[PDB]
Amino acid sequence: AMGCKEIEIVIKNTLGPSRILQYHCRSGNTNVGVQYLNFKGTRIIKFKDDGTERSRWNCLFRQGINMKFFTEVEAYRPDLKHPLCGKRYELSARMDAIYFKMDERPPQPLNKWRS
Repeated sequence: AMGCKEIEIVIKNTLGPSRILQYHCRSGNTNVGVQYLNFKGTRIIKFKDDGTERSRWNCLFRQGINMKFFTEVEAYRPDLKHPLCGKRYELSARMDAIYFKMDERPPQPLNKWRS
């Protein structure tokens, strides 16, 4: 990993009708915002290898209300030991839980939203 790729993190969201969660994903000397979405598919937030071990990026799921629809997902792992570039982190806020895997195949439930 020398040239590498801007790593884009997928915040997936899908319980079904009226799934809405507002993910605040910012860290690592870089700002994005705090957006909600409807149950559609993917919501992709993108960064480059600047938000490394410095403070990486974390997406926190909340809603315009009390904490209610809440959870706390790590968009990126601050491990420079493992190669990124061709890597993608998918956390999905789905019917069951919040998923957490940087894979090529479907991820695993490792976080959980609320409501």
